[PDB]
Amino acid sequence: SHMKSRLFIGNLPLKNVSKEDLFRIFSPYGHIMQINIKNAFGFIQFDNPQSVRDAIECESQEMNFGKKLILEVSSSNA
Repeated sequence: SHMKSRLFIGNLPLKNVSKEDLFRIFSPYGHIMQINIKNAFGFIQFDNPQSVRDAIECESQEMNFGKKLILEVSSSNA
């Protein structure tokens, strides 16, 4: 009920990305606990693994922030 519930996001813009824009994109897949943006990647913590699978399935070919995002199930709990 916890494992595999975080979405890794790469290929974000170099310019600052709004957490509200990320929320708008990804909240339809499930409840979002955390949105964390780092220099070269970010993550979205959901509360269940199905949300992550669905986000990957549905958003991997979309242009979001002007990018085809790299989407994966994260192994991080940090």
